[PDB]
Formats: sequence, structure tokens, C-alpha cells
Amino acid sequence: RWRQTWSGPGTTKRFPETVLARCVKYTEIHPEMRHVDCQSVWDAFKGAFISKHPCDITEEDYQPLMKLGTQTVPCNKILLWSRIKDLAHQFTQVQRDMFTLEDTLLGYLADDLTWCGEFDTSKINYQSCPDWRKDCSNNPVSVFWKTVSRRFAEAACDVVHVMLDGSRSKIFDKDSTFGSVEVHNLQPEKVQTLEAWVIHGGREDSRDLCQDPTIKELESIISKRNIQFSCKNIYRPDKFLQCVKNPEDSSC
Ligand SMILES: *[C@H]1O[C@H](COP(=O)(O)O)[C@@H](O)[C@H]1F
Ligand SMILES: NC(=O)c1cccnc1
Repeated sequence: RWRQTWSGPGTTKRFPETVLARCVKYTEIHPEMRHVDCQSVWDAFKGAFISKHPCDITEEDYQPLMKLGTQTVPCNKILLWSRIKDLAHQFTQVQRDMFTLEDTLLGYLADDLTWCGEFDTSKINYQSCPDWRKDCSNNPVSVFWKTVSRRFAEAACDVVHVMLDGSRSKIFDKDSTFGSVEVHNLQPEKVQTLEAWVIHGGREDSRDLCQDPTIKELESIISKRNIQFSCKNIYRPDKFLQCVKNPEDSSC
């Protein structure tokens, strides 16, 4: 038609085939996931949102999928990130012992994808899907990420690291998924310290951004949860990348 139901982009093309293929690839590479039945995972993923009103999705809708995608992640090697997707993933593609959410099976399946269904019908909506702000918060994509992000934060222990973008207006943003979900789901019983890495923009290599007002807000929130807060400036991201990629580099 000339008119779309929703304001957000619609389901990604070939969504069913892509989720299936990503599940196949992941379960072949990661030996602990050998037992996973990819067709079952996809069936669980479909059942969460097909035939459901795309503004009435629940965390319970995703429970069969969460159960099939159960994964033990090394609890002390978690990298959270906020608003600095590319660098965080470049880092874990090189430093293979550390994991972002998108390096887990469920995160990897859904990364950069959009999906929604229609109430009272079995089809996937390839035309449009609800936008979190303009349409509704309880939509398939938003509910998925809230659910898996909580579970990922709950798995963390010891020192948890978070990469933040120092070139942004709000380096720490309380309204981000990091700030609204992950920070409040770290377990004080298990997590000793949250350590922030504030990644500077090009050019500005001097200001101590760990004294930034929003970092101080993060510190206060974390401290009041009985978790220690630590912060480091990455003043020059080029040198940081040089050193991550080649840690024998005697300049590092
Ligand atoms: C969960 O949320 C952050 C990325 O979301 P955002 O803060 O950029 O909104 C990651 O740490 C994921 F684990
Ligand atoms: N909630 C989200 O949009 C999101 C995006 C990327 C990683 N984790 C969470």
C-alpha cells in the first residue's frame, strides 16, 4: 500500500533464512554450542512474536528462545559498551577472550536485524515495524534486547568493563540500554568493580573525561549499589588499536 502501519523500518529481508544461517555458523564455530538444534532455535524465535500484536510483546514470549540459547559466558570477561558499537566489536574480534553481548549466540543471531509480526495472522511484516519512541516500547526488537541484556548483565562477575564514547554529549547516558538495563542488573554479590574505558575522539587527547559530570553520575549510581567504580581515559584510540592488534609491539 501507499501507507505503512508503523514508523520504524520493517523486518529485514530473508529474516528467517538469516537467523537460521547465523545459528548454523555460530554453532559450528563455538564448540560448546554443538548440541544446539538450529531449527528449534528458529522455531522458538518465531513463536515469541509471530501472530502476536507487535506492541504487546513480553519477556515471557522470549523464554523458550532464552532457554535454547542458554550459554555459559566467562563471567569475568564481559565487555559492556554504550554508543560505541564499532570499536567495542573491533576490540573483541581481536581480543578473543572478551565478550560483548553480540558475541553470544542470541546477540549474534539478532545483531543489526529488525523483525515483527501481525496480530491475528501468521506473516512477518516486511513493510514496517513499531518504533520504540514513535509507536510503542513493547515491540519484538526492543523486548528481545531488554531481555537478553538483563541476562547478560546478570551473568557478569569480578571486573566488568564498559566502553564509552567520550566524543558524545552524554558520555554516560542513563537512557541507553547500558544505563537503563545493564547497570541495574549487575549482581553486587558477584561483581567487584565496573571499569569504564572512555574512548576519546580524534584530536582531543588531554581532558580527563573521568571527571565528566555524567561519569560522576555513573560512579555514584554504581557505588550506591555496593560495586566499586574505576575509570580510564583512552586518550588516543589509534595507539590503543595498534596495541590491541599487536600487544608484543614494544611501543605498547
Ligand atoms: C546491552 O546494552 C549495551 C549497548 O546498548 P546502548 O548502551 O548503546 O544503548 C551493551 O553493553 C549490551 F550489552
Ligand atoms: N537495546 C539495544 O538496542 C542494544 C543494542 C546493541 C546491544 N545491546 C542492546
